[PDB]
Formats: sequence, structure tokens, C-alpha cells
Amino acid sequence: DRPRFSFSIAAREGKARTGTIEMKRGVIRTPAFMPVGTAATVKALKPETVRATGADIILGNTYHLMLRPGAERIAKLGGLHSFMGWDRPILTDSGGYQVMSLSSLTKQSEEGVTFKSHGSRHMLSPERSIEIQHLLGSDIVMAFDECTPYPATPSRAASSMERSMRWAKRSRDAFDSRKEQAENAALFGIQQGSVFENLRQQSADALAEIGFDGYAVGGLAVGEGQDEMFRVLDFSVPMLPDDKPHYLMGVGKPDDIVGAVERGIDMFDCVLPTRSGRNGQAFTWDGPINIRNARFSEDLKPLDSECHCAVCQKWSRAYIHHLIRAGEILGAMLMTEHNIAFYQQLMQKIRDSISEGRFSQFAQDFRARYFA
Amino acid sequence: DRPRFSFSIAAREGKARTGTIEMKRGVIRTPAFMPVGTAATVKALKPETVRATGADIILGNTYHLMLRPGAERIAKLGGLHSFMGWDRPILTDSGGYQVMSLSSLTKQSEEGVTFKSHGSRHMLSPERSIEIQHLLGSDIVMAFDECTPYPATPSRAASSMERSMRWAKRSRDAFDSRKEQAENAALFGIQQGSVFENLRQQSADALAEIGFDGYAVGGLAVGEGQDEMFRVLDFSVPMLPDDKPHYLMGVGKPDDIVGAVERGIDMFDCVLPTRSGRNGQAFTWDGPINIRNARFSEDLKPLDSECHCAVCQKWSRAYIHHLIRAGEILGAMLMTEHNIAFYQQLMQKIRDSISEGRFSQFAQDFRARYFA
Ligand SMILES: CC1(C)O[C@H]2[C@@H](O1)[C@@]1(COC(C)(C)O1)O[C@@H]2CNc1nc2cc3nc(N)[nH]c(=O)c3cc2[nH]1
Ligand SMILES: CC1(C)O[C@H]2[C@@H](O1)[C@@]1(COC(C)(C)O1)O[C@@H]2CNc1nc2cc3nc(N)[nH]c(=O)c3cc2[nH]1
Ligand SMILES: [Cl-]
Ligand SMILES: [Cl-]
Ligand SMILES: [Zn+2]
Ligand SMILES: [Zn+2]
Repeated sequence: DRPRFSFSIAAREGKARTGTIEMKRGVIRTPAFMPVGTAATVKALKPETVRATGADIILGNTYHLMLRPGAERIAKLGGLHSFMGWDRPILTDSGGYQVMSLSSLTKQSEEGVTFKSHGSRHMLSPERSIEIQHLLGSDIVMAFDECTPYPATPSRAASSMERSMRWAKRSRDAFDSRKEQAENAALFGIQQGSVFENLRQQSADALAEIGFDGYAVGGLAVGEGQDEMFRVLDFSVPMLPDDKPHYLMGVGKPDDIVGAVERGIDMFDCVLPTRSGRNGQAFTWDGPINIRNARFSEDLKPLDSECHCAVCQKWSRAYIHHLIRAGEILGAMLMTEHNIAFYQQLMQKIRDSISEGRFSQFAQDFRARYFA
Repeated sequence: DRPRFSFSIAAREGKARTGTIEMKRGVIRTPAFMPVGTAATVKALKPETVRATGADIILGNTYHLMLRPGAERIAKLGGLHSFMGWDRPILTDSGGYQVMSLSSLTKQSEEGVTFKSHGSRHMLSPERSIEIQHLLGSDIVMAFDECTPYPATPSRAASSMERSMRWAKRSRDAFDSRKEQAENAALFGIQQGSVFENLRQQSADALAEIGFDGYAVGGLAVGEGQDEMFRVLDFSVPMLPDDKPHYLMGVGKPDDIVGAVERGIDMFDCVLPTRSGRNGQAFTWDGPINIRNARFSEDLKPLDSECHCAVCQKWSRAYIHHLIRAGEILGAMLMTEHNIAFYQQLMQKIRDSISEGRFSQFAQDFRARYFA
């Protein structure tokens, strides 16, 4: 039987790594892309379809599930895995992004954050966030943090990061004090510090002193743009323990993922393939296309000329164009399945190229064609 | 290889019949339920899922496809079957329902009907309707008629029926004058006459004199209610040729279908399982339920306790309740798959019970439990 948590690096090229995380509910191949399932569903896909595209793990969200259908309710129903019909690992974000994005609904203190609906109130704290993730039965539990807004002054970034590090210790202690959770799930810490190298170093040092199963780079994908994100990754990822997974939260476009892997990231999640798929954007090896465009109305080619997904084996651009134009649910289903399959094929090509020592060439070839 | 069209009755009980229609693209087991796919999609289902529920044939619509994506466009793309990925028989309605339901958008004459969008204009006539159905590649072509509004005076019902019979002859001649269509598709006539026995008889006589591969009972499911619909079926179905299929257009609820089979109907179509499924209504052998109701929020049972569909094998009422409440696409997908599977299981039970000479008992047992 598999351990609670083991991360093993099978091959490396520069800062890039490929390997596996073994957990009780399955193996995660890294670098990994996690489809987002915030409402206890990866939108428009059955779990079996999510798995068929190649996903090893999906992302849920403490904040959204706390509100609907409720954490205690999901626990009474047997946990999130049973509830939604996904039996493989699930990583749950802690709510720390919503601490920032919904801050106008919040009262924040050193104890935690209370959200007021625009009228019910719901509280999150390190202890309550970890508890909710336990009630959900999450396999990878994220520490409760604050995603620092961008831009941030050095003073405010420092104050925010310092609070997040205090909350990281409280998250660690809450997780460890629940024996069933500590024995069966993993806990990841989240590095903060905005774009400032000294603050990123202080945050990494604090997280490593506490000790976690994996380390997320938080506080990015907040409007900073790719050049700046890459600059921060350049110095921030080497600060994290080498022998544990590195998770870049909320990233991203295909070229973001490639460059982040070149900088040592092992795990990703993003709403882009699902959300923009429903909005008519399809990813291809020649760049994204908007299937709504009139130029596709009689195009019999599949969405992408090489993609192995079931959508590209059967249906034309012309048909999917019609469905999306018409607002048909099947349009959302087909676009989403293709985009998630595309993302998984990207991750597979990344893993294979690192394994074979040709990832740098893959990255250059990928960019040359994607941006042609 | 299968013929263009053969209908064979394998067993009978009273007025009820069970058998098969053989066509080039497949066999249709009767009594048959046709899922509705008006926009070149059975809403929220891949064609493979439609087939997995047991459907042998689906319904398309000349009027809707004429407008979007266009009949000539579908022909240029290889036909409706290729376009949507359903390779089995498709029956297309002719537009005659929209002649009535959208009459405020129309100018009608003996030549046909012109529809004006609320600003483009689109014309339908016996000749153009048959041509569109050819361009779509429809397997069962419906004559172009007018669904008489309900209620109708005897005079207006007679005038409407008489025009429909003239249009039925024009439909027959247009179909026969297109060799590829005449050799590979079938043509059904549509009986009109509102609720009036003498007009229904005149219409049946006119259609039988022209000669069709099958005969629809038109002009029902227009607000008349079940008692009146059954009264009209009582005298109308025996007027149609016994050795050809009898198709009741737009019907209906499960108990409508059972009673219509008891009166000699072989084919049905209805938006109820798809549309009301998206709106949260699930069919069960104990009657319909509204999954949105708070009583289902923690109900771990499947939608129906006996249903063999994939939805009832995996997911709980509680999960589907959450999805529909949340407006999630997967909620529409799961409700729709279950409801279509339920309808197909109903048809299978009807076919088996007629084959075994116990359909009258099935109908009584079905009603006693469904309405308990
Ligand atoms: C609202 C929605 C769906 O969230 C997405 C997406 O839009 C959007 C809008 O701007 C883009 C960049 C395009 O991505 O930003 C979100 C993705 N960025 C992101 N997610 C994160 C999650 C995080 N969780 C925690 N606990 N802590 C963090 O520091 C953290 C940082 C993160 N950064
Ligand atoms: C607008 C929408 C989706 O069409 C459905 C459904 O709502 C709704 C609204 O009242 C109920 C009864 C509940 O069923 O009425 C429609 C189903 N009745 C029906 N469909 C027909 C199609 C027909 N086609 C032709 N060519 N000729 C006919 O005489 C004809 C008669 C029909 N009767
Ligand atoms: Cl999404
Ligand atoms: Cl529908
Ligand atoms: Zn594809
Ligand atoms: Zn079912």
C-alpha cells in the first residue's frame, strides 16, 4: 500500500524536475496540472472524463465549499471524494486567496477572517480552515494564509507575510493535533513576500523551520505579469527545500507553466482551460483560438491537429462553433474536455522531455510554434 | 444490408403493438421514444450517452436548423449525422409545429409560410421543407403541415386540415422527385382534424390515399389535456393503416405514453425529460421529484431506487441537489442522462410486457405506483 506522502524525483534538467508524489489515494506525476473544481465539480465534466484526460489530482476550495453545500454537510455525506465521485487525491486551497479577493466582505484580525455575504457570516482561521479541510477529507491540505494584494509596499508586504507565517505555524499545529488527518493527509505551507527577495527569503526560512510536506509559492498570479512573475520565481523557488514539491498557485497559461517548470515548479492549477473553454477559447499547439469566430463556421478540422482527446477524434471546429454560438451545454462540455486534455498533454510532454534530458529544447520548440 | 424502410409487428395486445423499424442507419425498437435534439444536440448529452441510455433514433427540427446553423451549411459539412456525431436514424419534424407556435412571426398562404425574425425572413413550404430535410440527410422525413391551434372551431379545423392534406400531397411529390432521398429515407404523413372525429377520418383517408411509410397523429399535445387527448386517440389511431408506424408528436409524460401505447401508438418524442431535467425534475417509478427541494439536501439515495443508469449507479440525490442549486452544468448533464434513461427503460418495459402478453397488467401496476 502507498504511504501517506512520498515525493521522489526521477530526473532533472537545470532547475526542472520530474517525478512522483505517492499518496494513499493515488500517484501524482510531476510536473502536475490540477483541474479546478471549486463547487465540488470540475465544471462541465464528469470525474471519469477528468481522469480520462490524464489528471491525477484536482483542486477544491475551502471557502466555496464552506458556503455551499457546507463542510459539515459534506462530512455527514461521507466526504468530498464520495460526494462528487472522484476517488483520487484532492488538494484543497485554504481560503487565503479569498481573504484578499473578497476583502471588502471581510473583517480581518490576527485570529482570522470573518466574511459577510452581500447577509450570513462565515469565519475562517488557521484552525477552522484546517478543520474544514479535514471534514472534506482533503488529501493535500493548504495552510491558511493571506494572498498579499499586488502591488504592495515593502512594509505592507512584510506585515502580511509575517502574519501568514504565524498562521502557518497555527495551521501546522491544528493539522498535527488531529491524528486521523495527520496520518492520512499532507500539509503544504505557502510562501509570501510579494515581489521582494528579502521577504521571500524570510518566508521560506520560516516555512522550512516549521516543516511541511510541500511548499507553495503564493502571492503570484495577482496581476503582476509574466516577466515579473518569472523574476520572482528566479530567486524564490531555490529558497524552498529541494526535496519537496513546489506548487505555483493559480498559474497559468501554457507558456507560464513551461517557464515556471524551467524555474523549478512541480505543481500548477488554473481556471483558464475550464473557464475560457466555456467562453469559446480553445488551446492548440499553434496558440489559442476563439471558436466563436466566423472563420470556424465551416472548418471541418478538429480543434487541434495533433491532440489525442476524444473531442478532436470526433467533432469539427464547425460543430463546436455552432454549439458555443448557440449557448449549448454540449459546447461547454466539449471545449472543456479538449482544453483540460491539452493541458494534460502539455504536462506529459514536459515530464517526458525532462526525463529524456531535452526539456530546454522542448521549451524553445513549444514557444516558437505557440507564438508563431 | 438493411432496407430503406421495413416495419414489422412482432406481438400485439389489444391495440398495443411491439416490433421493429429497419432502416439503412439502424433498427428502431417500437414502441420507441425519441430524445429531442432541436439544435443539432440532445441538450447536455454526448451522442454516445444518448445511445448508452437505449435510444435508437433522435428527433431534429427543420425550422430550427434552417435558422442556425443553416441547412445548406450542414449539407456542405457532410450532413446532420456527421455534423453532430450521431450515426443512427434521425427523424426531422417539418416545421409545421412552428407554423402554429410562431404564427405571429408569419405570413401564411396556400404556397407556404414566411417567418420574420423579431429581422431576417425565412420561408417554408412543402417543397422547401422536404428539401431542407434532404440537405440535413434525415432518415424519417415529416410532411410539411400546420399544427392546428387548440381550441379550434370545426370550420377552422376543417380548413386547416384540408390545407395540410394538400401540403401532404405536395410533400409526397417533392420527396419522390428527389431520387436519392426517395431511395434512402422514409416519409411520414401527419393527420390533422383537431378533436373532431369526422375531420380526423377525412384526414386519415387523404393520407392513406397518398400513401406514406408511417402516419403521425398531429395536432395534439397543444393544451387539450390527457382525457381529451385519449378520447381523440381512441377514434383516431384505428383510422390509420394498421401495418405502418403510428407516431404521436410531442407526447409526453410517462403516463401519457403508457395510455397512448394502449391506444396503438408506436413512436413518441418529448422535451420533458431533457428540459425538465435541467429544471430539476427527475422521473422515478414513484412519480417525479424536484431535486431542488430541501428534503434532498442530505439524501444519499440515487434519483430512483431501481434505475439502471450510470447516474443512479454513482451519484446521490444530495450531490445532484447541490449541483442544480448551484447552477452547475454537471447538474444538467446528470439529470438529463437519468431522465432519458428512465424514459428508455419505460419503453423497454412496455415492449417486453407487450411481447409477453402482460402489458395491461404492466399499465395498471405502473399507474398504481407512479401515482401513489
Ligand atoms: C478569480 C479567479 C478565478 O481566480 C484566479 C483567476 O480568476 C485569476 C485572475 O487573474 C488571473 C491571474 C488571470 O487569474 O486569479 C486567480 C489565480 N491566481 C492565484 N490563485 C491563488 C490562490 C492562492 N491561494 C492561497 N491560499 N494563497 C495565495 O497566495 C494564492 C495565490 C493565488 N493566485
Ligand atoms: C415549445 C415546446 C418545447 O414544444 C413542445 C412543448 O413545448 C409543449 C408545450 O406544451 C406541452 C404539451 C407540455 O408540450 O408543446 C410541444 C409538444 N407538442 C407537440 N409537438 C408537436 C409537433 C408537431 N409537428 C408537426 N409538424 N405537426 C403537428 O401537428 C405537431 C404537433 C405537436 N404537438
Ligand atoms: Cl472554471
Ligand atoms: Cl430540451
Ligand atoms: Zn482535443
Ligand atoms: Zn437513473
